Amino acid sequence: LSPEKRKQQLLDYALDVFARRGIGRAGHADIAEMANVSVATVFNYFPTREALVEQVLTQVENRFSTMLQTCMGNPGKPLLLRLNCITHNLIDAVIEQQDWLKVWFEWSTSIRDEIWPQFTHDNRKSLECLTEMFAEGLEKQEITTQQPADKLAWQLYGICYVLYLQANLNPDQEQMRELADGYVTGLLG
Amino acid sequence: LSPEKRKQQLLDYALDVFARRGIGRAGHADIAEMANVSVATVFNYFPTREALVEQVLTQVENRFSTMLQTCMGNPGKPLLLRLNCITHNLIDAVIEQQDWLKVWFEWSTSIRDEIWPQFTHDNRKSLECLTEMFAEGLEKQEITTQQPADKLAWQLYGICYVLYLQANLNPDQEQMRELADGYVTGLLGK
Repeated sequence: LSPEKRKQQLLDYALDVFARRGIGRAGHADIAEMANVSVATVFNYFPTREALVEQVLTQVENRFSTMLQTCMGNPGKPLLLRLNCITHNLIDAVIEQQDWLKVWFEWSTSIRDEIWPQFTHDNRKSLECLTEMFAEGLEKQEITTQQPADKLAWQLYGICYVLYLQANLNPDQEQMRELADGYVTGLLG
Repeated sequence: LSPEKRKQQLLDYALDVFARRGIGRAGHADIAEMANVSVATVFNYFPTREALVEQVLTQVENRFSTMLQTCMGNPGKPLLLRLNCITHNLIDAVIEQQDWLKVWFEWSTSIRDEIWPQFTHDNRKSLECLTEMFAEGLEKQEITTQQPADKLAWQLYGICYVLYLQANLNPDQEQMRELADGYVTGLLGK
């Protein structure tokens, strides 16, 4: 197996067990058993337990930010369509039980762990991405300026959190999209 | 000392290590060392690791529901004061580095096992509490009926999550209360 082949297999499996058991709970030996490789092989690719954790979380952040940027579409895409894209993709990601989204949200509440500084720093770009989208909407009179764009971004973040919990409770696309459209309509008003 | 006090001491130690290392990241041997008791003593009160985890999370939920209940106050309390109470007590708990609140939010995103079924079941009473609060505010025209009371309750929960994150970033009560009042002011127009 080529080295790029192998590294992505190990990262996949590490993300998988993180989603099932929690961030950073599985050892290199556990990853080795899932990949049917020696423990030394995993250490060759990730010299420390912490190096594997940060590289999995970097991939999780990239999945999150790529989802948002894809929803931004081309310039001039209406704020409403961007917001519906974000909520509908979040809902569908819960329905498919995507590992990265489960790990992202667990990362967000790992306050006391060495990984939380990575969460708050690495995800500034997504906060700024959402802030720019609301600021654009402000400029185009698609939403009022009663709240600063950054506060609207945080508000949307909280909506994504409750949608995430509600969709895990009830992974029904139609019912969940009705809830999400209600939140977005209220946010836009 | 007495058995119910000894068991409470073990639960408190388990909550401490759960907050530091993560839910379920301490065995009975670790708790025994923390409490200066035999390992058999811990198994006498908690026959399994799952029993200890479940009972710590029950205590965590009790703290959350108690905080909401005391914010509800007397039957006539205005919605604004109830909402300000919840957000201000949440911010204060972050400033105090309260173990129960850290574990509560970690629990909320630990979609696994029977611990997450325990999260959704045990906190249903808090969702109902918040729903009744908004329904009462609707009946007294403290907030419009554009959205159902249950949807406002969920919205406030998202506000609490973002306030929790922002307060852990910046502890300043003054700045954090201004942020919280901004979210509550916004919610009350919606």
